[PDB]
Amino acid sequence: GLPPGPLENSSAKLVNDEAHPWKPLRPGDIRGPCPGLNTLASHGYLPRNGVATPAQIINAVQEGFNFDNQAAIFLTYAAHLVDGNLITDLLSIGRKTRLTGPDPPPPASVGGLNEHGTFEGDASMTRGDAFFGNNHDFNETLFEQLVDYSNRFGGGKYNLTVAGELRFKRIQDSIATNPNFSFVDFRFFTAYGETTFPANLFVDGRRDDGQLDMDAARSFFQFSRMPDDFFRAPSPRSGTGVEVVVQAHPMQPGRNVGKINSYTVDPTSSDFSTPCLMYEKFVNITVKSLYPNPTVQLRKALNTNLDFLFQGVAAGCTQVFPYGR
Ligand code: HEM
Ligand SMILES: *[C@@H]1O[C@H](CO)[C@@H](O)[C@H](O)[C@H]1NC(C)=O
Ligand SMILES: *[C@@H]1O[C@H](CO)[C@@H](O)[C@H](O)[C@H]1NC(C)=O
Ligand SMILES: *[C@@H]1O[C@H](CO)[C@@H](O)[C@H](O)[C@H]1NC(C)=O
Ligand SMILES: *[C@@H]1O[C@H](CO)[C@@H](O)[C@H](O)[C@H]1NC(C)=O
Ligand SMILES: CCCCCCCCCCCC(=O)O
Ligand SMILES: [Cl-]
Ligand SMILES: [Mg+2]
Repeated sequence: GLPPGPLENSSAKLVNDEAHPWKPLRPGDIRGPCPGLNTLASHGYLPRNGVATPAQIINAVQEGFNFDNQAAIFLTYAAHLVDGNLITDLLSIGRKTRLTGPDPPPPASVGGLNEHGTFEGDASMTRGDAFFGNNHDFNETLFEQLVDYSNRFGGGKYNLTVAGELRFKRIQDSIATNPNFSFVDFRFFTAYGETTFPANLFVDGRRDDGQLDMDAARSFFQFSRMPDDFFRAPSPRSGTGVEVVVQAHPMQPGRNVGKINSYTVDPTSSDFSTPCLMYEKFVNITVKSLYPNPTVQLRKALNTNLDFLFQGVAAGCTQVFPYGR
């Protein structure tokens, strides 16, 4: 189905309402590394089992949180291309599931958002690095570090100053302890934007002050649960203020090279100076690696989802076509 268009009405409104109550997980219900999608599934903005179409995810992030249309399109189709089933049009917001339908041939994993190295990656704020054995569950120690950073840099609240310090701390902990730490291309970009999302989207829209309290923070990050009477943001947004996060501790894209404390800059990586390159490498290297010589139906589905992806790409970039036209 087509990418949904922006909200007709983007006002702050109650999204924790009678039609979208929080429910606990049933057996089979999938939650993953994204507290946003997790919250939308747990309020029934997405199917509660955590398996959804791209169109469902786009409508959910807009309606539930006032995520802006362009960000919603780019992030949803990028995740779907690398983690979703392109024939069934279904994506797991967590673990690999037979509910996404019959798999394509390898090396495509259709591993859901839990799949490491595709969308999900290292130096997450409240989830551990995949090397430490779990890239998706809420982590109490990490969240207590977010609370500590909120006390030290945010006067008890999560804000872009806290994002700046914590983003860097998580990178330096991954450099120190994960010999397989990877911080290049797609992850380098998403890792910065994600640290703004709590300040931009988890703050009650009647305040919209970019100061997230630790009760609300815990309710989203741990329980996938809106605060009682939660109002979504009063206007569409996603990553606004990411510039403050980068400016706090500017980092070059790089990786550990099989050892802790071996962070090596990758000159082949995109950075914030080459945003078009990040899109080109994502489509030409990542997507094409998972589907090197696709069958005619898969090729059609790929081309359709790549067109959709390109709608989410900022103007100034040229569309790349790994399967032709
Ligand atoms: C647009 C569709 C979305 C997709 C496909 C998506 C996907 C993801 C994925 C796969 C991650 C895990 C990356 C990682 O940390 O390793 C992530 C992280 C995150 N997402 Fe989403 N997301 C979406 C929208 C949103 C929205 C609307 C919000 C907030 C309302 C949000 C908030 C977050 C936050 C805070 C994290 C970081 C969690 C952490 O580091 O502990 N995302 N997202
Ligand atoms: C838009 O939504 C707001 C909040 O729910 C509501 O009060 C208002 O009547 C709506 N206005 C339009 C233009 O539909
Ligand atoms: C959570 O994170 C900490 C440190 O980052 C780690 O030591 C721990 O093994 C993780 N998992 C649990 C179950 O706390
Ligand atoms: C975060 O909170 C601290 C303490 O209240 C404040 O000094 C800082 O200006 C805030 N930053 C932002 C971006 O709101
Ligand atoms: C991707 O492939 C296209 C040709 O299909 C090429 O124009 C483009 O420069 C490549 N982008 C990079 C280097 O990833
Ligand atoms: C999922 C993380 C991405 C969220 C926001 C990314 C920031 C927008 C892209 C670059 C911004 C800029 O260079 O002006
Ligand atoms: Cl929008
Ligand atoms: Mg991660």
